[PDB]
Amino acid sequence: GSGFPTSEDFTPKEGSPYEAPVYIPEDIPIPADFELRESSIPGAGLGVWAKRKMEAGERLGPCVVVPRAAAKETDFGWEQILTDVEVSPQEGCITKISEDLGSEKFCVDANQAGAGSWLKYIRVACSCDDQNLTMCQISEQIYYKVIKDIEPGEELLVHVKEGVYPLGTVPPGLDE
Repeated sequence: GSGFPTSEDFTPKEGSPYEAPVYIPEDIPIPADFELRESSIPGAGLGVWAKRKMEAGERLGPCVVVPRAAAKETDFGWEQILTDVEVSPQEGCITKISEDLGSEKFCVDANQAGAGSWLKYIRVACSCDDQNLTMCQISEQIYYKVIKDIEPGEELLVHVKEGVYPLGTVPPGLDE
């Protein structure tokens, strides 16, 4: 039986009988400014707690760096952001290199660690007095934009939704 050391007869433990404990072997890379942990807070659920503070104008990332023609499902809070031919002229927008935030002149902890799935954990604020959550959609990629300063110990960042995605914060009749 998978999940427990059975030790009954000469039954080969085939097929990789593995089960995920409290600490998952995935271990998704996250920015050091935020901690990912299972902590069910009544009214929200699980989220990534900022162990550090932020001041108004901050944005959580990276989530996804997926361009226009990167095969989007259908809608994530608009209708279809792939409404522009991504020709991408090779006379300007190329970026074959990547600026690394290392020990040169980069006292910024960004574009280093962060698969992106870490940002889908943050949910709607437990209380309407704690509303400080807004979704940002730029360059056809997803970011969580914070409203005002964050104090270490509260994660309120979500795409406001009252159905699935669209009518939550965007007009369901965009561009008429």
